[PDB]
This record gives sequence, C-alpha cells and structure tokens, in this order.
Amino acid sequence: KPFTLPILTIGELTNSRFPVPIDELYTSPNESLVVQPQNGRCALDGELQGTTQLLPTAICSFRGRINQKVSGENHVWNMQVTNINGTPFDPTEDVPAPLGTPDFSGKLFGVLSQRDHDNACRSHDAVIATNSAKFTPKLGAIQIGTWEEDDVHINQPTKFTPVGLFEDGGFNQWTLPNYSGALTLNMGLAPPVAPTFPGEQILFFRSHIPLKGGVADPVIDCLLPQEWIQHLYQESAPSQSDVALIRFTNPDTGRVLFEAKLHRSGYITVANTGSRPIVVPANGYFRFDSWVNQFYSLAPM
Amino acid sequence: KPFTLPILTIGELTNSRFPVPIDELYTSPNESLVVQPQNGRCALDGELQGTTQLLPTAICSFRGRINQKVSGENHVWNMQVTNINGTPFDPTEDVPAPLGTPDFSGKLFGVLSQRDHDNACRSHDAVIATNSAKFTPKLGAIQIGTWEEDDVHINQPTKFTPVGLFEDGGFNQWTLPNYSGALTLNMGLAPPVAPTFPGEQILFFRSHIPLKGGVADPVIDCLLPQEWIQHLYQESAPSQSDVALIRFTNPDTGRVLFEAKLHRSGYITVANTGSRPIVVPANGYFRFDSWVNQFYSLAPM
Ligand SMILES: C[C@@H]1O[C@@H](O[C@@H]2[C@@H](O[C@H]3O[C@H](CO)[C@H](O)[C@H](O)[C@H]3O)[C@@H](O)[C@@H](CO)O[C@H]2O)[C@@H](O)[C@H](O)[C@@H]1O
Ligand SMILES: C[C@@H]1O[C@@H](O[C@@H]2[C@@H](O[C@H]3O[C@H](CO)[C@H](O)[C@H](O)[C@H]3O)[C@@H](O)[C@@H](CO)O[C@H]2O)[C@@H](O)[C@H](O)[C@@H]1O
Repeated sequence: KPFTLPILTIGELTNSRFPVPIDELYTSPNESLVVQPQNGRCALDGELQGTTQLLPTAICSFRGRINQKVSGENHVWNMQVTNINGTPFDPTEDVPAPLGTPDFSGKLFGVLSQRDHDNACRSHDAVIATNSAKFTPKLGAIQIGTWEEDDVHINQPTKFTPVGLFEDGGFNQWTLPNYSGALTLNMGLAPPVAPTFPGEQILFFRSHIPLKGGVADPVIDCLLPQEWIQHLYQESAPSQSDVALIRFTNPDTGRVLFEAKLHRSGYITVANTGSRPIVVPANGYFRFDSWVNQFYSLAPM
Repeated sequence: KPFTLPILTIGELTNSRFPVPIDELYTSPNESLVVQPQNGRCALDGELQGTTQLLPTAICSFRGRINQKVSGENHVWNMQVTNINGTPFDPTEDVPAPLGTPDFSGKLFGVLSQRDHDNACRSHDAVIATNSAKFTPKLGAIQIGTWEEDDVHINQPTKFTPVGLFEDGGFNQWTLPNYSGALTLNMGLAPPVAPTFPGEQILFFRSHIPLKGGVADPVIDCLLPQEWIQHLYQESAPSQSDVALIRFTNPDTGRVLFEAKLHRSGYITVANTGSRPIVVPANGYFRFDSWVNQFYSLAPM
C-alpha cells in the first residue's frame, strides 16, 4: 500500500496543537529547546501518540462537571474532567492525560458553557492555567477561573471552548504541563524530537493564536498538521524506511520549491541554518517522493 | 477508483455546520421544513457546494477588520469581512457568501479577537445576529455587538471565534440568512434536500451546541460529517450511480445494524417513519456496500 500525503494547501491545513488554521511554515535552530509536543503526534503508519486524537475542534477543549467552588476563592472553580465525548477518563489509560489536553504551559482563555439536566444554559469567559499546581488533568481534575463567581452551576454538564491565550507572560509552547501536578513526573509521553543530521532543522506548521490582552505575537508550532494525522490514521500504510522524502511542489508551475525529510516518528526536517518564515505559494503542497535513509543529504533551502 | 468512506466512529466525527463534535444520529419527518444547509455540502465525487470549505475550526468563524463603530450605537460594530485565510472576499465569486459563513438564522455567540499591526491584542465577547438586516456577508460586511464599547480597535486584523448561540429565541437552523441583506435573493445555493422515496427520511448527524443563556437544547444537524467531506474531496472518486448503499456496522460483532442510501448529491436517507435519536454502538461506522439505484428499497430501521 503506497504511502501518500493528502493534497492540501497551506490554506487548507489545521494546527494539530490548537484548533485554528495553519498560517505559515517556520524553521529555526533547536538550540537548548526540548521540543516534545503531545498533541499533533503520529507515526507515519498512523499510530497516534501522546495526547493526540482525531477531532481538530476538540484540541485544547475540556469536558466534565464543576464539583465545587474553590474554597476561599472568588471566581475560581474545580472541574472533574471527562474525555471529549463525555466518557469517564481512566487515569490508568497509558497516556499523559486525556486526549486533547493542552500540551503547553500558560493561561488558556476561552468560554465555559453548561447545559443543566433541565436544559438551563449559561456561557461565561474562563481561564485555565496549565502551569498551575491545580492543573492535574491526569488525575481527572483541573481548575477554572471566571470573572464572575455567581453564575456557574455545580454538577451540571460543562464544556470549555478554547479561544486563545489569556496573557503572554509565562507562555512557553514547549514547556509541558505537569499533567499529574507538583513533584510528579509525566508518563506515556511521545518522545522529544530534534534534528540529528548535520545542517538540518525541524520544519514547523505555525499558527498565530488569539490573545486576550497585552502586546505580543504568541505562536503555536505543530510537527504535522491535523489533516496529515487524520490521513495517516486512515491509511495505516507501513513505513518502508525511517524517512520519507517529500517535496513541496507548486502544482501550477510544477516547480519543486524545496525538499524535506518526513521522519517515521512523525516530524519533518529540512536543510536550513537560520530561523526564517518560509514563504510558499498558496497553491503549493508537499508530495511524497520516495523512501530514503536517515542519512540522505537534502538540498539546502 | 473504488468508492470509500473514512473509518470513523461517532466519537471521531465533526459537525460540518458548526465547529463541534457530532453527538448522535437523528432522523425525523421532513414535514413543511425546507432543508437547505450551505455548510456541509459535498457531492460524492468530492465537489464542495454552497459555502462549504475544508477547515472544521473555520466553520462559522469570521475574519476581517472593524471599519467603524455603528453610528448612534453603543456596543455595536461594523466588520468588513475577508476569507478565512485573510484574503479578500470577491463578491462576484459564484457562492452564496464567503466560505464558512454560518448558514442558519440566529444570534451567534463567540469571542472577537484582534492583533494590531503593533501586536497590541484584545479579546472580548461578541454576538453576530445572522437574522439581522445588517448581516450582509455576501456584500462583504456584517455587524458585531460587544458588551463593552470602548475596547475594540479600528482597522486592525480581527477574527471571530464562534462558541455557540447567544439566545434560543429566533434560532432556526434551516432558515438561511439573507446573505446580501433585505429584499435580495440568495445566489449559488446548494439545492434543498428531501426524502423523495416513499417511507424514507433524511438521516442527520446532530450536535447539541452551547448556549449563553435561557432554557433550551439547541441542535445543529448536518447532512455529512466534516471528515466525510474531507475524504470525498481527497478521493474525488467518480459516482457510479445516484445512490451508494451504505451499512452501519459494528466492527466487533460484525452486526450490520441498519442500512442507508448515500445520495450522489451528498445526503443520506433511511427507511424510517418517526422522529427518533438513533442509538448506535460507540465502535460502529458506515461502510460502503455497493452502488444501487434511487428506487432501491431499504430495510426499515
Ligand atoms: C495592550 C493592551 O492590552 C489590553 O489592556 C490591558 C488590560 O488587560 C485586560 O483588561 C482590559 C480591560 O481593561 C481588556 O479586557 C484586556 O483584554 C484584558 O486582557 C490590563 O492588563 C491593563 C492593566 O493596566 O493593561 C492593559 O494594557 C487590551 O485591552 C488593550 O486594548 C491593549 O491591547
Ligand atoms: C435560564 C438562565 O439563563 C441565564 O440567565 C438569564 C439572563 O441571561 C443573560 O444574563 C445572565 C447574567 O444575568 C447570564 O450572563 C446569561 O448567560 C445571559 O444570557 C437574563 O436573560 C435574565 C433576564 O432576567 O434571565 C436569566 O434567566 C443564565 O445566566 C442562568 O444561569 C440560567 O441558565
């Protein structure tokens, strides 16, 4: 079964780490950064990893019930989380946290909504601090703050729709949350990725995400767009080597702009030595060329 | 090229008319309703129709700039809309409105966000009344209300992230907006669908969407889940007849629960005479069985 990528332009790709479209391709030196995202992780044979699941809208969402208001706390609530489809999260599941759980540290801004058993409804702005000691999705519980303390009901079906960042301070896209809280190690993680081959860098699919306030340009970089993950999952084609050579191609001119290594574990490297935003034609897309080895030498971008 | 559906359970499907997961299958008598959704429209050969586009998160979103505050209006703003990827919308485009434009009448609740050219950012709750005379996406302009009038900047990159309904009153999922405003007819519409064959009803993929306030259970029914549309688009397989026989199958037991007609124009009918929520196994999914004619007699559910 021949290996394929979906035919999708940059304007037809979704970020796999936050529910927004891809804005651009991006590459930079790895430096001292540990790149270990848990969303947007999929081996080329279609095996999902970390906290990766198939629903793009569900990335960074939460579901469950508000069991109680935080003691001595105004505008802060305790949530018992379930899976995206509302089923109980089993903490013994061999995963870092419920699938779709955010994989970055920061204050996530969005809207908390409820429909009570009697169909009484409410929506209110909310923030979820993923860097907080009270953020323990792996234990089935997180904390949610609102601006107004009065209008949130207890033990009623609750959802969180992510919108963007509350603030930029403390936001680090590569710093994983402590899914189980303080002094506890994360488990079942998709491994970190790094460009091993000399002269190579990771190529990212970048989105500039919304911000509630302040001056900044917060970005989320994913290793594979969500659609590629969805495609890989369906195809389940056996990887023939540890690297698929892919070529970014303009379908109109036939011009192959550049080539890249799509690694078996689900990330892309390119021969590039600086941090730039690639600028590709709107009609262009990666096409699978052939299987090669990890030591194949790419044409420098 | 053999026709296929993606292998996806109900818990792996996204609504094509609002950016949320599918909750359930649903069927009811058509009655006097005109079912003519513009999102979630795709022929079986992969031809997108109405306002349908590929990005699930982008459904019911808006992008553009706030050109001015509505005269003599507090908390109401004018938006000049662009396409999802930020490109200019061309009103001469042979479509009812910019792709992704909501296709139902009501008050849409969400979050308006901006990043100024200087990277100054803000997010604020917002409502977009699609039943309003000022809702004219086909003309490249809509109106957006906020709660606070002060903190929205003019001529700065703006996005709207949909969350749910502001209110239930006036919400009709089958009543299209007047995309060009008062006294103007919609154009380039995907045609209405209806069960022609005696004893048949449309089968829908239903989601219960969030609500800002009041007591209600607002639902959005789509004809095809977004993933099926994405799959059809990629496959572009030629339809061999006007109807694909599909069978909802439990992959574990092998039990075929029921069968349905998947029509060439992209909707499903079933032999069913009442309005019920189907209840299918979590592991189940439709599988293509064969091409048949429009007059094939389905086993009653
Ligand atoms: C850069 C600046 O960011 C925002 O104003 C902040 C403000 O942040 C919050 O409060 C305001 C309302 O006062 C808005 O709701 C923001 O969206 C919130 O994030 C505060 O932190 C104050 C503290 O003095 O600093 C301001 O700069 C935003 O509203 C402004 O438009 C502007 O972009
Ligand atoms: C059924 C009821 O709906 C909501 O309260 C409404 C309220 O609606 C808005 O204002 C409140 C705050 O006062 C909340 O923000 C709602 O989310 C808003 O939609 C008003 O319409 C009042 C008018 O008297 O009626 C209330 O019923 C909701 O807050 C309640 O929890 C409840 O579900």
